[PDB]
Amino acid sequence: MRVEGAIGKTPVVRLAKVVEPDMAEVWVKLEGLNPGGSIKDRPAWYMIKDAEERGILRPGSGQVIVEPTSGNTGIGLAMIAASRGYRLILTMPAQMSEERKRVLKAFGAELVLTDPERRMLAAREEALRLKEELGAFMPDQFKNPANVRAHYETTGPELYEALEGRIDAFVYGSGTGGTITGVGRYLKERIPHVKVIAVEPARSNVLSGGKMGQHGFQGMGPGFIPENLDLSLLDGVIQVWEEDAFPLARRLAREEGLFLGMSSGGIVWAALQVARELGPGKRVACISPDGGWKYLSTPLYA
Amino acid sequence: MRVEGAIGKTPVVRLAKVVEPDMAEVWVKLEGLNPGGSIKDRPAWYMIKDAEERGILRPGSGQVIVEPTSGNTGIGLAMIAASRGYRLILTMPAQMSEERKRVLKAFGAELVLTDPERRMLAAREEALRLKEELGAFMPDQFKNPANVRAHYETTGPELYEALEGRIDAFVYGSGTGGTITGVGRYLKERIPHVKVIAVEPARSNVLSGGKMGQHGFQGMGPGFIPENLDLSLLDGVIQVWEEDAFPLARRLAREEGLFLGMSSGGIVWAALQVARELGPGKRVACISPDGGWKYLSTPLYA
Ligand SMILES: *Cc1c(COP(=O)(O)O)cnc(C)c1O
Ligand SMILES: *Cc1c(COP(=O)(O)O)cnc(C)c1O
Repeated sequence: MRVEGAIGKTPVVRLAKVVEPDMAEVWVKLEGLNPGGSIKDRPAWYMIKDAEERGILRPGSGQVIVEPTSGNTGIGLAMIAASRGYRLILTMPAQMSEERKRVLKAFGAELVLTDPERRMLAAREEALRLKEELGAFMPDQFKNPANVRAHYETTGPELYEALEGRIDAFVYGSGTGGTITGVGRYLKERIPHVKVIAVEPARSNVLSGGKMGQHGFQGMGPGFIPENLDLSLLDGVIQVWEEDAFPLARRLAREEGLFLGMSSGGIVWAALQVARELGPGKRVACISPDGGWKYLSTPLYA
Repeated sequence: MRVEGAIGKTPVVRLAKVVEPDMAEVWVKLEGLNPGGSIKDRPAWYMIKDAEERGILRPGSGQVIVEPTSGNTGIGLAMIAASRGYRLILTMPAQMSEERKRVLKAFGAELVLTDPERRMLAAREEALRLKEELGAFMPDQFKNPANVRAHYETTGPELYEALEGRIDAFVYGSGTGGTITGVGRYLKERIPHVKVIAVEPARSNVLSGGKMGQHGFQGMGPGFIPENLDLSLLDGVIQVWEEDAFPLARRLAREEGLFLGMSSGGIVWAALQVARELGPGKRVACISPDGGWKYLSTPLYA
């Protein structure tokens, strides 16, 4: 098989030190163990495979794929494009870190650096311009239903099976909305009482009725409500602060041997809050989007 | 389960672009998908578990473990020590990169920086001094048979099973010798004709009768013959140059979607040479010790 075949089937671990006796069990699915280093491997593969199934793409064609991202989705798309023979162009603000650019270029992605002042807007604009000029395929991660489908068909079933259908609450820090929608729907169809709780940065708390803002939870909290997020599934929203999440992420690494990413610290912090509310005997499940490997040069581990 | 339970059961992928039609199949087992980021998770866990079984250690005791390493074994040991409640002290030359120190400290390992001029010798000396002063447990990765056992009991069986017992040659870049000895023995006991080929840096070619020297294949080629390496198992030794291995590693990332480490480039390069020799129909298996994540600030991906 090829690298795309190695995506998924990730393990789930039960926290034992950062939890307290009055809390429900807390289980964390480790998506950083994917070949691309994050949970985004799943929607990256699904969006490309879906495009192949629909006839938009054919592998080994050299066809162009373009997406305005420099994050985990960019890494996942680059990995798949490399394996299946597609030309990938990623647009992103020019103030992008050298480290991240090196990872993307390692996979052969072409990078187009856009106006640092216009931020994400300029990146989106260039991706649209390229899509039109080249007749390229744009995954469109925030609106593509195949993103949600990836989680409804793989992540959800895996989580449900591993925890033997015993889940009282599912907690996740939403980015594109694909994971919480896909997993959330899968669980709610089988567990009548399960609660689906979204997590977002207090500094960019739009789901809570607040306002967008800069924050340090890379990968989550886009500052807007994506089309792939089904709000009707949510039973609540927990706002998290880096001041609380980062120290917790460090505890996870030193006390549980779980070296996770920035968003994982926020997600697990929220999961613990839910665990205290539900109490002993109950089970809270959450997902770690990625490991700490890409963040050694950030406040989390610096 | 805990993080140590998530070690192993790694996938194997078949190369499709860097290979040529006149070559045997080339399969690569991805050990970078382990929770600690490398194949060393296996011997790290086995050496600690073996010590617990023998009564040297008891988990959650706070007992001290000391080892002269700053590499993947250090990361693996730190992860396990964090999860099972041991105090880990790692000794290493003071010229250690900040990046690596950050990973080790993230897991809670205590670092003792030794004389930069005495290199590894000073690190070994301090570990021995601490072992004596504190009555600590020193895994002793180059001589501990539990290292070999990890691969004889897990890595080998996994590789054999995944390739349905059809393996004509096993190729690996030796460090402590545990992997090639453990996997090699497992395969030779079942495949009468299988060849076990060791790989080492041409710049530190001691297995080839040459001399030790500085090289860039982090994790392999220790410059000496470790006690854990069973020379009687070897059917040959291939010397590799960074000049050849690094460009190949970049091709693997851009053409196969396999973002691997420095030693993987050397190991796969050698595997391709063996594949050309065996020809079509045959099957060559090798292992990628780790991914490219820890090497973005090295000549390989810089
Ligand atoms: C993508 C991502 C998320 C959010 O997952 P979605 O399915 O997009 O909601 C969270 N953290 C990180 C690090 C991510 O890359
Ligand atoms: C440990 C290691 C090796 C060698 O494996 P051994 O079982 O110790 O021979 C090769 N490459 C890397 C990156 C390693 O960490």
